Amino acid sequence: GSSGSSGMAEPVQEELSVLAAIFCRPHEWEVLSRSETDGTVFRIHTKAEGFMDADIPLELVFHLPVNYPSCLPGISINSEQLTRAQCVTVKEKLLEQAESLLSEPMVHELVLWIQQNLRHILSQPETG
Repeated sequence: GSSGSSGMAEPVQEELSVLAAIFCRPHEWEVLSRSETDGTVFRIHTKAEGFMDADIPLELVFHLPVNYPSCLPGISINSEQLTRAQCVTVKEKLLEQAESLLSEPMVHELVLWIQQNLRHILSQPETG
């Protein structure tokens, strides 16, 4: 067991642990710094089915503030392949979606979401 009793949060906790199962990898699942109330910040690397049966390196950094879910999580998209604009586009979407996924665990979904709707989001020709 553990020393004492630490219950930072019921949902926030389960949502964090439950995730350690999907990845269950020390390389795929990495948490920079996590606190009880001060907040919880972790950066996990994920890979999608690319566009041609290939795996593209994606950087999804989800942050759980003290207001959350009240407040939206801090997402940061960054790919060594994609450009500075593309990465920005991917995020914009994630954030927009998160809104509707408020008061709910959007850290797990957002992932399985972009992993599939990757080529879709990337295919967004803007006027200008």
